[PDB]
Order: sequence, then structure tokens, then C-alpha cells
Amino acid sequence: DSSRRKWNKTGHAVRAIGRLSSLENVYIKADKQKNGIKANFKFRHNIEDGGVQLAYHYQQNTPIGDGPVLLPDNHYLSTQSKLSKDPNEKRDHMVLLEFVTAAGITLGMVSKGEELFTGVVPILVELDGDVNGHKFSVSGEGEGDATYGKLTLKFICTTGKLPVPWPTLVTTLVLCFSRYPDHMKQHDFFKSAMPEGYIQERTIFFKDDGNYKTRAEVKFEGDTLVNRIELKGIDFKEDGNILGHKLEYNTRDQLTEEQIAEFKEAFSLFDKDGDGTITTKELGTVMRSLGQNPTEAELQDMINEVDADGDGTIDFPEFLTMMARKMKYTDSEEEIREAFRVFDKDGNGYISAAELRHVMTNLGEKLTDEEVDEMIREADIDGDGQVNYEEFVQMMTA
Ligand SMILES: [Ca+2]
Ligand SMILES: [Ca+2]
Ligand SMILES: [Ca+2]
Ligand SMILES: [Ca+2]
Ligand SMILES: [Ca+2]
Ligand SMILES: [Ca+2]
Ligand SMILES: [Ca+2]
Ligand SMILES: [Ca+2]
Repeated sequence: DSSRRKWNKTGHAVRAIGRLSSLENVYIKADKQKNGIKANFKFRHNIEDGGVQLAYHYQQNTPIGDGPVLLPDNHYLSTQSKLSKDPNEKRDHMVLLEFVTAAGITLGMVSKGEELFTGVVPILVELDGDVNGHKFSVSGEGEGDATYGKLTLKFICTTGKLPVPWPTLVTTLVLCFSRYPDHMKQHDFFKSAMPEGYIQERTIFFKDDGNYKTRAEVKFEGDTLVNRIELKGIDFKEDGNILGHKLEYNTRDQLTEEQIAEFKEAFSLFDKDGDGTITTKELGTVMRSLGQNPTEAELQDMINEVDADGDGTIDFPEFLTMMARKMKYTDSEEEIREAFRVFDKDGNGYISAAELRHVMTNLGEKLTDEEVDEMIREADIDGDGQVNYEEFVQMMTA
């Protein structure tokens, strides 16, 4: 009904502000001392029975050769991964489709190495791992098309059963296939190092669990881009999310026309002039009405995090993409409590009629005592005439 609808709209607006206030990309910076780069990012692994397992990545890349390389200005990669199974494959395996694009530098050149990536390039991946003494090997093959930032790879566990979930190896298992836009070609360290290649090293901290340490060599061997990796994992819990295999494999890419309609309702709460784009002025208006008070610089940074075309506004399509990702990957307890606190103004753990009234009428919706109570009632599982945390979580989940 049109009170379930008022939750969705208001809920989606609050989750849009949570996304814009988070750091979900691959952040790249120059490392002049090593003639390379550093990167850091957070990867979200959905836990099968509900919840999210966070993996915090720190990364270093250094050229294998002494040729000149491109040291970038600060930017990010935005990524999109889809995992599948080959229905005719009997071995323990993963099929990976990946798109990666560079952005984060607003609107206002090309290495010799970039010429090696103008068409489709065959890829080979080899990994040797040891997690808590559980050894394994992975072999992969496929191709990369950097013109579109596109990877297709199939991986086999050559040692039998993979002792960790496949999703935990995705980031370890060729950022030289990223699409850099024309205005960012001078910031592409990865292709610039080719064909001699680069060393990629990481430490990956699985929160409340162990860590991976990785070292990889990425270079051309003949016409093939090869990724050779060693992985060491330590201090994992015997029945944690990783060694207990509790992580989801296939995350939902299935996004209904009903869900898109819900996102467009939320969009139009921000896009108050109906021109199909959200400006810093429009984002700030909504945040102030929810009781936050961002500076111009914060608003610019929030938009920059999802601003695919670098024009300084969140276009409708950029808004749909950001919302699709936000529904695909589970929020942490901390992010859900932060959304809850937008409503629970007094912090007593209960969203009251007065509290939800105060939110709704500050967001500019004219709702009288009646439909407020209709909204409370829609979410009120236990009859107390208020919305508690668990009731909030249920309202917010698709
Ligand atoms: Ca992720
Ligand atoms: Ca990090
Ligand atoms: Ca994924
Ligand atoms: Ca290219
Ligand atoms: Ca607008
Ligand atoms: Ca834009
Ligand atoms: Ca309260
Ligand atoms: Ca209740």
C-alpha cells in the first residue's frame, strides 16, 4: 500500500546518503619512493544466512623493470563482479565476469604499454596458497578487453577442494585491464609498466578473523598477460566465515522493474527541480532536513564517490548504479544502526510516532497523525506502537 511505499522512498533516501558517506571504490595514490602506487579498499562478502563479512585491502604495486612508469594523481577504480558456475564443470571452480573503470578525477597522455591492450588479450592466472596450513593451487584462464574494462576468467582448484570460499580469492586472482577514460590516461600505472610488468602485494584483513598476505607477478609472457600469485593466510577461526564456508557465492544481479521504480522515487526526493541530476545544492538540502550539516567540500566528495562521468552531479543512471550496488551487498551492523539513528532522534532504541513525524515533515511530506500511525503500524511487528532496531532492519531489507 501507499505507507509501505513511504517506508521504501524514505528508507532508499537514507541508504543513498549512507552510500554517499561511504568509501566503496579502489583508492589509488602515487608511491614515489617505490616508483609505483598504493591502493586501499573494503570488499563486502555477503554471509549466506544474513550479514556481511568485511575484507580491508592494503595494496602496493612496483614495476619489475627500470623503464619509466606513469605515477598517478589520486583516483579510484569502480568495479562490478559477477560469479557463476559452469554447468558442465565437475572440478571445484569459479567463473568470473568483471568490469573495472577509473574515475574520481572531475573534468577540466597514453604510455607505450597501453598499446598492448587495444584488443582482446589472453590471460593466465596461477596461484599457490596456504591458509592456516590448508594448501591449495588455482589455475585460471580467459581474456581481457581493457577498451571496456572487461575480464572473463574461469578458475579451477587444481588440488581438489578449495579450503576457503571462492569469493575471498576474487581480488587476488589484473588491474591493467581497467578502462581509463581519455582524460585519465596519464594516471594508468598498470599498463605503463607493461610488458616487463609489476609486483602486486596485498594484506587483506577479514574483520573478526584472519588475514591474507599476497605477492603476485603480473607481466606479458609472449602475447599472454600472466598473473602468478603466492597467498599466505594465518589466524583464521576454524568455524569463522572463511574456514566454515559461510559466505554467499552468487550475489543477486536480478534487479526488478519494481525496484528501479522504488529507486526513482528516492531519486526524485533529491532531484527537486526534476532535471534528472542531483547537484551539491540538492544533496545538501536533503541532508540538512535529516539533521546533518555538510560543507560544500564534503558534498563535492560525496558526489565524486559515484560520479562516473566526472561532471560534478549524480545523474539518474549514476544514481541507479549506486543504488543497485547498495542492494546487492549487505550493510554492516554499524551502517544499519546509523540509518536507524536518522529516525531514532532520542537514541532510546525505538522510533516513535513523534520521531517519524519529525523526519517525514522535515523531508517535506505532508502526513497527518493518521498515515504516520499507518506507517508505524506497517513496520510494528510486536504491537508496541513504535519501531525498534529489529523491526527497522526488516523494513529496510528487500
Ligand atoms: Ca564489494
Ligand atoms: Ca582499507
Ligand atoms: Ca561479487
Ligand atoms: Ca586500451
Ligand atoms: Ca536536479
Ligand atoms: Ca555525473
Ligand atoms: Ca526514540
Ligand atoms: Ca514495535
